[PDB]
Amino acid sequence: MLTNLVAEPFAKLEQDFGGSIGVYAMDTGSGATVSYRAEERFPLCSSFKGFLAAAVLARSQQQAGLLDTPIRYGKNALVPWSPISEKYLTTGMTVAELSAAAVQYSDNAAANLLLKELGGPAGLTAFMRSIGDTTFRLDRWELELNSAIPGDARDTSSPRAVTESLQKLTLGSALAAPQRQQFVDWLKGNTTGNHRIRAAVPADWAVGDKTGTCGVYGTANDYAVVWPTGRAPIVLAVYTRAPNKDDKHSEAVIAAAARLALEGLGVN
Ligand SMILES: O=C(c1cccc(C(F)(F)F)c1)N1C[C@@H](c2nnn[nH]2)c2ccccc21
Repeated sequence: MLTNLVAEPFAKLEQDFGGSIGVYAMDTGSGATVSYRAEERFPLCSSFKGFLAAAVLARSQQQAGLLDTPIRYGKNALVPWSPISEKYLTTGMTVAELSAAAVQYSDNAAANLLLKELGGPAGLTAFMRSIGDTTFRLDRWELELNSAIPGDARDTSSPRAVTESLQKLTLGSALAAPQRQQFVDWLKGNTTGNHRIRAAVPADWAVGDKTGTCGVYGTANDYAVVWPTGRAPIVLAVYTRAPNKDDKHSEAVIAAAARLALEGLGVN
């Protein structure tokens, strides 16, 4: 009955935001879920970079030494918003450093370099299929994947699919034991999400998260694995979009939807 408990709060929040909010939250030590537009497609924006790092980790379980491989790249690999890879242009970075850069700073050149190693957007989509995710699709590279065009299913997933895949990758069996904790650690070190899901959780909770911000169509998001102290983890995804290209995204709307979700689950 949790979903019904939050139906009207969510609807009014999305009315004042002026767009659509999609939320899926899951209590793993209870089974409880909260859903609002959880099956609708939303643009992933940079939030695909979390799964990108997971796909790299998965591949590292077969290709020994993959994480320490040095990757050298030219100025032409640089793309707007590559704050980490800009600084190692003259030296190269390892696959693990690119992965951490993609997760924790949304580094765009790092994301494209890793996508190339994985076989492009189809390679990443393939990895997500391999863990049971039939919704996720990545179709383009940075920065074209951010167009967030209304009705366009390219480079989208659903809040529900994002949460289910995140749970499999951070808490379940989709990744081997060291890779899973490495993924968690990268998510925990994220620097871009202080005003989204992290803003809605108590200071003593551990949090790993990945953000996405398309820059257009009021489209922005965050997904997170959240550890209440001494309790079982909560996994959740908050995705927004709006009808007009010039509509602005709201970090506060995302934090508000996270808090609503956690209160709906009864654990806030
Ligand atoms: O251009 C930006 C950026 C940089 C600084 C400040 C801001 C502000 F506007 F917030 F102040 C935005 N970024 C930030 C980064 C991101 N990752 N997840 N959300 N945004 C990202 C990913 C892909 C393309 C561009 C970008």
